[PDB]
Amino acid sequence: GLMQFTLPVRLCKEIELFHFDIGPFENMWPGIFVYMVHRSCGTSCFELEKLCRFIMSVKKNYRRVPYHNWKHAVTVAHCMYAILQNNHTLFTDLERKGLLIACLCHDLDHRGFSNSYLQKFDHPLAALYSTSTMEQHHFSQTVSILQLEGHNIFSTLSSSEYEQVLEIIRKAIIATDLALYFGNRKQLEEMYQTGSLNLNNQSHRDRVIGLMMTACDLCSVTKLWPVTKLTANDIYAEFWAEGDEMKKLGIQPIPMMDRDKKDEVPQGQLGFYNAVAIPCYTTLTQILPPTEPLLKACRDNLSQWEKVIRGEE
Ligand SMILES: [C]N1[N][C]C(C(=O)[N][C]C2=N[C][C]O2)=C1C(=O)[N]C1=NC2=N([C]C(C3=[C][C]=[C][C]=[C]3)=N2)[C]=[C]1
Ligand SMILES: [Mg+2]
Ligand SMILES: [Zn+2]
Repeated sequence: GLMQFTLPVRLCKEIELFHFDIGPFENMWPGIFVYMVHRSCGTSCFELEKLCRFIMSVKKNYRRVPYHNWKHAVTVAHCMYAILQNNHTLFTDLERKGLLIACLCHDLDHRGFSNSYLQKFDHPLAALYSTSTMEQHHFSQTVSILQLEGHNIFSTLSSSEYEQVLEIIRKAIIATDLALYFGNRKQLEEMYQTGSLNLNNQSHRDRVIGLMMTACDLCSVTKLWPVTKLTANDIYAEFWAEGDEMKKLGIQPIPMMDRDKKDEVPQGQLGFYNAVAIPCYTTLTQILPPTEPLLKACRDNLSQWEKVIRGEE
């Protein structure tokens, strides 16, 4: 019980900041996550034997795809850790528990193809789950891993606490479907402006956790420019593979997925930053003021893409 994970000094300091990169040493990523659980949650939150077994089985169920891989999972959990650590008193013990686990599991068994491609391929998952196809799959994979012998990290919760945390996880993972983000953010926008936003209202908390999940999910745009720029190559390697697979079904893909249109990536990143990323981190910062560093880094990266376009890089 007296066994802390500890990190080298540079990581011990940098892990607290929103723009932390977890590094290229895959074998340190489980320890980093357990470190983040122990500080966010407590050393008592999980049996270490059970947590370590859960983590290794989650790792094994991410695939070797360029972007939606085990690295993304730990990265997305770290951004949640940093939100939770900058908003100590806003979240319950059950929420702190659920959200780190939700972020770690949120893209389980991703194949590097969007919901649209699954529907166009007529994949069996698109028959089983008509909307939020992959996300319903990610949550399905999370429940399966929780039910493997020795992997039930929530075994010590009361029945009703267990139903509540699985409900926090289901809604957190469903919320990573960016098709749902547009409406969720607009409703949060209205609610904050008219002053109806109430964090004692569960339906409002659920909306706020949704936006946190989108923010953590998109957090590649909140890193230092060298990280954002090199992660962009990984995001596009998937998009362009999906484009290729569209052309093999006889469908012209959108330009974002057509490798023949790589030239326009800079203007494509602007659109994304203006239509999704900035609105996301703006409303997050209005609801949760200590998350302002994510909006600041997002805007620094917008200004870097503006420089790429002007030929200065
Ligand atoms: C979903 N998602 N997630 C994440 C992302 C990113 O992306 N994010 C970002 C990042 N950074 C780093 C990493 O990641 C996204 C998107 O969507 N994006 C996007 N992109 C693009 N668009 C368009 C384009 C184009 C390209 C080319 C041509 C034309 C057009 N591109 C839209 C959207
Ligand atoms: Mg996803
Ligand atoms: Zn994701």
